[PDB]
Parts: sequence; C-alpha cells; structure tokens
Amino acid sequence: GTSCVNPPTVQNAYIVSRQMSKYPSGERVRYQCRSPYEMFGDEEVMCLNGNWTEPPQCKDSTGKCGPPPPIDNGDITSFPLSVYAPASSVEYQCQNLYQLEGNKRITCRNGQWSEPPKCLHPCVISREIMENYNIALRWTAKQKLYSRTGESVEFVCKRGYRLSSRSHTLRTTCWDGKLEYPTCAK
Repeated sequence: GTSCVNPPTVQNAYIVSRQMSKYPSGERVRYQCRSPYEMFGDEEVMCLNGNWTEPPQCKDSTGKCGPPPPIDNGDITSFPLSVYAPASSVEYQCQNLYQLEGNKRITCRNGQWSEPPKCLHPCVISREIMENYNIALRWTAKQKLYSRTGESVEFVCKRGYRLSSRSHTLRTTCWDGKLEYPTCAK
C-alpha cells in the first residue's frame, strides 16, 4: 500500500537515479535538466506512502516556451513553432461534437504554458438500450443520435409503461460521454 510507481514526467529532464518498477516509500528519484534549461524546485522527488513529492521543472531561463501541449480530440489553430516568446498565445479548436472546456487560449508566462482546455466527449444515445429499457426520447425533433457535453437529454416511458421503482430520472445531463438512462416497466 505504501510503494509508488511511475515517477512524474518532467519535460526537458531525464532521471539519473536507478529506475525500478516499484519504489519503496522513502526512495528518492533524481532528475537533471537537459542543457540549456534551468531547474526550478527540488531535483529529488521522493515516494512517501504511495504519493510522489512535488517534481521539479526545467524551463528556459529567458521565459520562452516550447511547442504548445497537444490535447485529446482538439488541436491548435495555428502552426506550432518550436519556440515562443513570453506572453505569446495560441488557441485550440475541438473536433466535431466535442465540447471545449476551459479557456480556448493559452499564454506563455514564466517559461510555461497556462493550462490548456479539454475537449469533452459527446454522449451516444443508444436505440438499442432505449428499446430494451422501454423508453424513447421526449422530443423526436431531428434524429439526434448524440448529445453534446452539457446538454439535457429527456426521455419518456414508451406508451403503456411507467418509471421502474428504482430507475434514474427521465432527464439527465450528458457529460464527457456519460449519460444515465432511466428504465420503465409495464
């Protein structure tokens, strides 16, 4: 219960202590930054009862940033340079049906990018599940096969069924692929 695995990945650094698959509590992992990066924080990261202590960073001493980080199901809306001046910004776009969460723009400050956004998954609305659970969509308006993250999806029991005594509610919010279905019974 108190050993650790997977020492933190530190960009522009390598580990110079001996690597192993499981680190006992108390083991110290030592990082070194690649030239010409400057280290910030402690060069050693210890395993304390299953959690690592805080890792260092290896940054450009003039505050420049490297390429912006990739994000799942999204991409930047410009050519990715190898080097950005401090205060430069870039922006992201999510793929079709994905929902951007957080600021679409990131900025290079103090040698690191501000937090990029996420692209959250749409939810499948399964015909087969609905059939099996005796439910349908309340608004048969266009053929919505998917909901977007953040959208309410409302179902009804099919003609002649009522909500099963332990069912989820008939209205639920799609979130990052998660849709809770209700069930109805004769």
